Amino acid sequence: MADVLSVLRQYNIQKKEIVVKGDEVIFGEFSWPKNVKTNYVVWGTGKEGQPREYYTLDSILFLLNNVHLSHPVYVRRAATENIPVVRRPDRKDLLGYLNGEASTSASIDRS
Repeated sequence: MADVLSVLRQYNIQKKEIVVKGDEVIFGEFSWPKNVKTNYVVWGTGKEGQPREYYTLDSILFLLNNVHLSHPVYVRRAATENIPVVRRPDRKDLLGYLNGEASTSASIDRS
């Protein structure tokens, strides 16, 4: 298996069933907690030697499952659910990666 975000991308591209049970997100045999950190850097972080920060799986999955909402409505929904938001400058790039428009991102740190 690759990293969790790459697995999420694979499942999304194939439209394979993803199971959310409690705080687990399940991809076939594999499971991660909702709060696992992905390798996608949050816009605005990692400047001037300061730490990079990363979106959680929950944050990314919540965006993916709510792509039909306008970004402003999505921001409000995310607040209601207490799930951190994907920042607007990351939205198009992250969704394009998840949908297989791209196979990497300048925001993904992956050795």
